[PDB]
Amino acid sequence: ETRELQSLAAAVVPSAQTLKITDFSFSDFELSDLETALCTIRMFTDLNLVQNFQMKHEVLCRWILSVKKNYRKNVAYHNWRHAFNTAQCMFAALKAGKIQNKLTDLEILALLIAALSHDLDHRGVNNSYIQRSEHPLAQLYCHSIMEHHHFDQCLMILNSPGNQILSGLSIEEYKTTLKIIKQAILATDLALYIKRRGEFFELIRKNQFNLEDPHQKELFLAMLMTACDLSAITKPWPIQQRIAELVATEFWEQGDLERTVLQQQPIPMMDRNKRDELPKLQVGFIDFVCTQLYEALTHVSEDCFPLLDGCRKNRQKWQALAEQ
Ligand SMILES: CCCc1nn(C)c2c(=O)[nH]c(-c3cc(S(=O)(=O)N4CCN(C)CC4)ccc3OCC)nc12
Ligand SMILES: [Mg+2]
Ligand SMILES: [Zn+2]
Repeated sequence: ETRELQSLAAAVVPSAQTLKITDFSFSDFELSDLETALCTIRMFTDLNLVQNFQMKHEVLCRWILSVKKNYRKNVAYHNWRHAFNTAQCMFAALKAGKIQNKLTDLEILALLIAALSHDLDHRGVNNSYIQRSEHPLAQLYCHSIMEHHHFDQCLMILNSPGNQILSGLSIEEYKTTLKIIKQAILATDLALYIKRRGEFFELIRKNQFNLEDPHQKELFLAMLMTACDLSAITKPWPIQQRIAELVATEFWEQGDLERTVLQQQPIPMMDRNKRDELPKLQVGFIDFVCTQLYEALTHVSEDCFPLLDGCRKNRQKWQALAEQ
């Protein structure tokens, strides 16, 4: 622990190119926990966030390890690896996808922090499950229960001694940054994505999209977050297939809880008896949620196409299995 920290602060950080983190095709699967922390340091560095905000090396390392530790290893999918991947998709969206110079430094700082923080202390279970099972977290919060908890955890970490990576900021810049972080985290609630999609899609469709407008900037950021959150849907096939079983593992565990705690029939997505239905379900997922989103991000930035390409290729593959 104090040893993992001394390991990390002493290590050489390889370049962005050596670590492959500018590729939309990036895979974490064969990296050690230590190597993922190294990648993260690089991400903060090449977005000019260490330089622009006076982050001490030792402090960023301690924060990165604090985050990593507050994810739950026993949770099939919503653990550190997902948080890390989400951040890597953000980093590629900013660098390879060229979103970077459409945003301010404060926004980028917020997004990257948010990407790594957005699922902190997840329990492998829904908002619905949390609500209906009367879990304590649903007395503190009445909408986006999990997402509000994730932000609270994030805030709690940014403010614990030795971990204050935002300390270089003025009271004004700090308040601004937290506000963006909160909105970014809240935006990773699929319900709120569905709720605001249509406005974003009409803006694109009528060629009225414009980042100069404060309201549209906010919207775009929310969309970006969803794009990164769902990004495993865009990876090469060996990766996507592997990641899908993890997500399914996580759902099936929830279905168990729903059968015993709530006494209801879990929905196919969530029933292990219909393990057979996974392909068809993934196709449905892609069609209803993902493709339209990556189609739009590609209108915002030509260079984000590889995300939509990846998504369409995974659709073909799942559809092939859906007919056996
Ligand atoms: C909170 C988890 C979001 C998510 N991440 N990832 C990687 C996936 C995924 O691969 N599949 C699904 C998924 C979504 C639907 S859904 O789009 O049909 N579902 C319908 C109802 N809405 C409200 C939510 C999504 C159905 C099946 C799924 O996976 C089974 C392996 N969700 C996620
Ligand atoms: Mg989430
Ligand atoms: Zn997530």
